[PDB]
This record gives sequence, C-alpha cells and structure tokens, in this order.
Amino acid sequence: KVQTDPPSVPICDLYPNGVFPKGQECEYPPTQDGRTAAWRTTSEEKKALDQASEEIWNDFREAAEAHRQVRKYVMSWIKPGMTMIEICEKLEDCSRKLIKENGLNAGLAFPTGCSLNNCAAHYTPNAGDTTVLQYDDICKIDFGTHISGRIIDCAFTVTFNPKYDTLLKAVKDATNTGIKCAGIDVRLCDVGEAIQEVMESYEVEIDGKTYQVKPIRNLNGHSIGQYRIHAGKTVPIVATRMEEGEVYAIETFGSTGKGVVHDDMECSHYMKNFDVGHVPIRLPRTKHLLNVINENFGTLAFCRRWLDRLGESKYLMALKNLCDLGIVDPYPPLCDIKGSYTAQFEHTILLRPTCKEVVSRGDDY
Ligand SMILES: CC(C)Oc1cc(N2CCNCC2)ccc1-c1c(C(N)=O)[nH]c2cc(F)c(F)cc12
Ligand SMILES: [Mn+2]
Ligand SMILES: [Mn+2]
Repeated sequence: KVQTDPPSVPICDLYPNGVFPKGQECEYPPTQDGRTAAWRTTSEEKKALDQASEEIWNDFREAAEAHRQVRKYVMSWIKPGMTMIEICEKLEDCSRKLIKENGLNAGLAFPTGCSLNNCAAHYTPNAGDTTVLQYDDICKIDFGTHISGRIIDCAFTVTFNPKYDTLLKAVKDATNTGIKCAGIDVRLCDVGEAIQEVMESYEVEIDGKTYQVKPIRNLNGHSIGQYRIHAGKTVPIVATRMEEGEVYAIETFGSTGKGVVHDDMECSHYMKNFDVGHVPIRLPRTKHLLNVINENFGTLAFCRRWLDRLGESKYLMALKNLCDLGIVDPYPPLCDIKGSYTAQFEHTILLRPTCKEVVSRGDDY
C-alpha cells in the first residue's frame, strides 16, 4: 500500500508486518575522559536488552512516522490568511487518520500548539477564536502522536517573512546541540549548558533592531513516560543524570525578549494530574465531565475544542471544578514580553541500550 496526497492511509497499513522505520541512530557521546561509548553498539548484553524492548521502540517509530507525514503535509499548505482553527483542524484530521485513532490505544498525545510571536507554547484556539495567521507571524507548530501511550513530542517553527531566518537557525542549532550532547549517564545540566552556549552565540537583526538570542530559561526539555508527556526529569537551561532506556523530549526556545515566559491569554490546554487516584464526584456536570476525560484522554492532554467535538457543552464550570480540586491542571499559553519573537524546535529521543535514536528526525529537521 502507498500513501495518498493528501495523506489518508494509516501508517500501520503502510507497514503490515508492524515493523516501522527507525529514526536517526547515533553513537553515544564520549565521556569527559575521552573514552568512547561505542562499545554499546557491539555489546551482546546491550543488543539483548535493546531487542527485549523492540515492541516499545516500534510503537514510538509508528507514532514518529505519523508525525513526519503529518508535518510534511502541514508545511505544503500552512499559509497566512488561514484561521488558527482551520490550521489545527486540518492538521488534527490528518493526524487522527495516520495514527489510526483508537481510543486510548492510538491517537493524539496533546493539542496542536500554534503559539504566535511572543507566545512560545500552549496556545491552541478555543471555539469562536477568530485569530488569522499573518505574513509576519512566527508560529510554533507543536503536536503529538502516540501508540499505546508511547508519545512523540515533536515541534518546529513556521515563518513566511525571511527576517526570522537567523533566529530559526539559532534555535535549530541549539536543539541539535542538545540532542548531540544527550546520552546515558550524561548530567542533565551539561545538556542545558551546551544548549545555552550555542543559542547565545547567535546575534540576529529583525526590523532594524539587533538581539543576542536568549534561550527561554523556564521552558525545558523533559523525560517522557508511558501516557506521561512530562515524566519528572528536566533538561535545565539555567545532579540528575539521563539513564538507560529513558525517553526525552529535547526542546529549545530562542527569544528576542526577556527569555522568561509568563501565563497569558485564556487557557485552552488541560491535563489530568498523573498522580491523582480515583476521586468520587457527586456534582452531576462535574462527574460527567471527569468521566468524559477518563474515557477519552486518561492522563493525556486535551483542549476545549476536543471536548466540543465530543458534543459537550456548558462544561466550563465543571472544568474549573476539576482544576480547583487538583484532578485536572490547566496549562495556559506561556508568553515572553509584548513585541518579542520566540522560536522552537523539538525532537523525541530514545536512549536505547545500544545507541541514541532521534526517533522523530525527518529530512525537514
Ligand atoms: C508548562 C510546561 C511547559 O509543560 C508541562 C509541564 C508539566 N509539569 C512539569 C512540572 N510537574 C508537573 C507537570 C507537565 C506537562 C507539560 C506539557 C508539555 C511539555 N513539557 O512538553 N507539553 C504539554 C502539552 C499539553 F497539552 C499539556 F497540557 C501539558 C504539556
Ligand atoms: Mn512539544
Ligand atoms: Mn515537550
């Protein structure tokens, strides 16, 4: 079976034997002492431990192939004049088809981020949002796919005006640096220090103003767990080591602003607190909403548009109740100062026993 244009064929139909394309495979970086970690590639113990988790890497690979094909399609049509809603719906319709959405077993890991300009992350339009993409907008497309809760967290920046080219270059180089420095037994702060050094080596000129690119210090790379976008370990920009078999989202953000984000605009993104157990609720609308969340999302993130498409209405008070009880956490848009520009690149990497796999790498980024 061959993929259509626009893509509509599920990835699992393109690979019937259930064996999906590998991402970029990298030898681990050498230690401080200069001795290589190349021994991992040829170790019989490492090869066996790697093959024991083959089904897991395979689920990430299926989700990464859906991500590559969705984003290549997005790049062919994303244009100024389109509303943010139109962009998110057209992207998500394709994502659901390629991932072969099946309740909590395959689907969308989190809402389509399409944060603009000074806003770096966690903006997706809510119903009635009339925002239109502009020629001068710097748009961060951040979307997620999953197979059995094996999440692909992967993002890029969309622009139409060449004035942002050097800012995009700086961030892409910083993300790629973070990915290269990542490895088993590597200290998380060393990855962060490598990212910062590369990011700040760039100076950019935008509309007659110059800036030294700043990494956003409170938007960090993180570990990923099953059905858990952020598994608790962070790659800090400003003791903890990466371990064998861990999975990371290596993401970096460059800014012309303060290099710090704050909560701004209305909230669209929400997610159940992973650690909260069963909570009995009698309030009817609140109980119904939590059941809708448990059935459709579990511990994966969602947005208000995703409740609307399920035929839910008059749920805002119910959603506020779940947030106030600590069952659900709101994730509002995170923005730098007015007039600033932010850019992002992100990949998911597998710290396999034998090698480091940039599972979401494409020919694009
Ligand atoms: C605010 C921050 C940028 O992102 C997070 C912080 C957390 N927390 C850390 C501290 N401990 C509590 C959880 C968890 C999850 C995220 C998060 C990420 C991510 N980091 O890539 N992507 C998402 C998408 C969503 F739709 C969502 F709803 C949440 C996220
Ligand atoms: Mn992301
Ligand atoms: Mn992330």
